[PDB]
Amino acid sequence: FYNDKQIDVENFYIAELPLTPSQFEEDFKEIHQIVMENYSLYQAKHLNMDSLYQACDARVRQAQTTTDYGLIVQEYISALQCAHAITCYKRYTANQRVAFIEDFLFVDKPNDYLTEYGFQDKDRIIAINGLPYKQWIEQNEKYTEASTVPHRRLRTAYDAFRSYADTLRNYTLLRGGDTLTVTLPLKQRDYFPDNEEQTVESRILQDSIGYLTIKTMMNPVMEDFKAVYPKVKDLPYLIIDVRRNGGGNSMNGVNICKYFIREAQPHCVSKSYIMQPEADAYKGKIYLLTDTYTLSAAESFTLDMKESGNVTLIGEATGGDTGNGPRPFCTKQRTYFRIPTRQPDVSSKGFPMEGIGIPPHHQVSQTVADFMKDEDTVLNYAVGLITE
Repeated sequence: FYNDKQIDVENFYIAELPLTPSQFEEDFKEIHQIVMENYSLYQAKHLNMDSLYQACDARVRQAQTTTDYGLIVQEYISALQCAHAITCYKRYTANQRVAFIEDFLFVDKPNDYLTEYGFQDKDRIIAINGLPYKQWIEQNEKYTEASTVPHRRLRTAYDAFRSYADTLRNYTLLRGGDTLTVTLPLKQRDYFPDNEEQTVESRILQDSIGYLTIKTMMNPVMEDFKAVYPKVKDLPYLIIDVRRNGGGNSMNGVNICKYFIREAQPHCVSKSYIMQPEADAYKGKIYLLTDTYTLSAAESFTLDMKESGNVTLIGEATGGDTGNGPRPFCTKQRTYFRIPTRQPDVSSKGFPMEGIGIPPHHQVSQTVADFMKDEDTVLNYAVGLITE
């Protein structure tokens, strides 16, 4: 039982960890003790903790630099197989969106930095550092924290342009039938501006169908939501998009859900909270677009929406972790990490709250053919259902 408030963390590059090599093994032993005493999911996951600890400890005993050490810690934490069992390390980055569509990897709208190095929209990444991209993904999943195989693959694909250690990366690209190679520096995250983009947007498709994108559950989502919701609230159909929503604040998910339900319902993560429909709750037909990326607060939202009976889900199964109460911990030598501490739970309808994506009502996948034409398969599907 955690009486104390959550500690602040420090975020380091692994090349710059404050501890010395003589301290590596003591530190790792403390990380493992903390995990065994506090991580709530390893028993239910049937993890072989004995073998994991020993494999990592053997490596820690041979580690010479803080980069060597930090990579082992990254692998250890990732081996806990939970989207919210994570390290706090910083990553070198090109701050770039990718598309991972039918198991192919594409540059999705190169930012100005990528444009400086000659990347083009929809360039297909064939290889990374000379390794065929599928092999690269499989070899890098060991550094990725995830509860499900699809999400682990997606997060790793989405790391094509970032690294805990690497400050340079090579790409082999397919561009209109030609193959080429490009070398790109990976920069500190503070090289790029923060996003001041809207968290929520809305527009009207075909005069009668509202479209509302909820990109995060972090503040200021409620203010952006309340500013744009009135544009669509009186339309007979509404498509809500959480495909790019990786979480934030679960209570913001609750606040938004109350606009889209018709009767009282307990919140899946905290069932003592009875969600009552807002006075200005929406009375039309609702569709919710989901993806493997959808996670955490966005997944508790998705689950509440699904279980309401008032929302049709379209897309891919979600990422597979509503949260389970992650908390930060710190070793005596300032190694910081976060792990869930809440026991495994199920929804009111028996759905496990971690370890499996929420299935949609209509499973629909983005295609490469549509991607090349800037067509959104899942959105087009939802519009089609409405127009039947």
